[PDB]
Amino acid sequence: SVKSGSGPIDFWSSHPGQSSAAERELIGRFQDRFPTLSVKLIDAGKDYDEVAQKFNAALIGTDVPDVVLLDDRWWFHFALSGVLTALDDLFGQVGVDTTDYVDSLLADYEFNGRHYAVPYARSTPLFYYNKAAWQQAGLPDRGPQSWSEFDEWGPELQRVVGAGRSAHGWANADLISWTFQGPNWAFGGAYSDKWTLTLTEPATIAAGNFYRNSIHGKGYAAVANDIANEFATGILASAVASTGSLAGITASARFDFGAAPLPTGPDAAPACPTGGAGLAIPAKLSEERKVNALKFIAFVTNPTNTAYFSQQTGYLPVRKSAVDDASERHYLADNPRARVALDQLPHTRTQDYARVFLPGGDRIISAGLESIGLRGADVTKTFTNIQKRLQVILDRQIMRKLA
Repeated sequence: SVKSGSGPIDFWSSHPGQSSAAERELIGRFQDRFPTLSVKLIDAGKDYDEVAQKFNAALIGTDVPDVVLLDDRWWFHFALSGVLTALDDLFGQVGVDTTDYVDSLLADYEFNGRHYAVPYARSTPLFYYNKAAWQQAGLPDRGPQSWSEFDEWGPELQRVVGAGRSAHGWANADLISWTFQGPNWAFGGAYSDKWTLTLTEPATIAAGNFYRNSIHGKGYAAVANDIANEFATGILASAVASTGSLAGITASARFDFGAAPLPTGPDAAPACPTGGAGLAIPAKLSEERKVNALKFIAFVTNPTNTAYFSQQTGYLPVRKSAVDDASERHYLADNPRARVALDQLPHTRTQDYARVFLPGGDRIISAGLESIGLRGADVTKTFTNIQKRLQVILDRQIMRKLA
């Protein structure tokens, strides 16, 4: 009934950020430290969706991975189905320094007081801005302090970029439910409060109208297809995009640009989500194999190793004390925008259940936001329709399984 025996630890990864070389290096370091264990790096897919399907298929038998890379949406799907190990007892047995993981990044995998993965390849949104546009618009050299301040800046930025360009680009349906989460929170909205959907609450509708008005009424914003590229080529004076896009923008931009944390809510309330993927251990392993799997996961996400992974890939270090790593200190001093991304980590918030735990919630919310953005759909009508659809899916797929 379970995967037992002494075969190598099977690590299923999609090699996010083209990271197979970095992963092989981490495996080498692991095998040096644990000379009785070996790890097999398996190319389990080109992306997180493919890894999830490969895992799903493997679940019929015992050729499951020992360690599997699951994204922000897929981990709960599997945890709820009972096929992942709750890690807390193992954390304490192996002596994992859990308080040294970035608070939000570990909390991302918590449900009902139990943790089902460890953060591995993590990102957040970041506010990118064109300094030449900022200067022409007479703005201070910083990101906006609030979304409402930015909205005031917008029309002047639109004047200075000219025809066929925009002051701000919003992501399209591939990322907008992720990036809009921040401004929604900043305005007191949310997609949900735990399992209770809140798309139709007044603060959320107001945030939706802020977004709609930026594109239509005032018009300084646009929906961007390839947002990182539209920013880097100068079509957009600013954009919220992933920290994962920082290296690409740096390599492509032929103008001076800044990176800023997203505006907070009132009293510096966190208004920035996290994103990416973590490492989980399937439930159908023998106890011995689970222990070995956690030794691997804990090792490759230790302070030295997460710093290394970050330097190689552009993902963020998942340990608080990685800032004290010598190589990391050097890296941060050479790369101040990497430091902006780092410094935002204590000011992040776990994602709304409607996006990450509710099947397709990210895609359905994104489609609605894209409809508001591209077609000027009404916010109240759109959010109301979406909430009804999400409620049906939540009650049919998730709520019964929670008993």
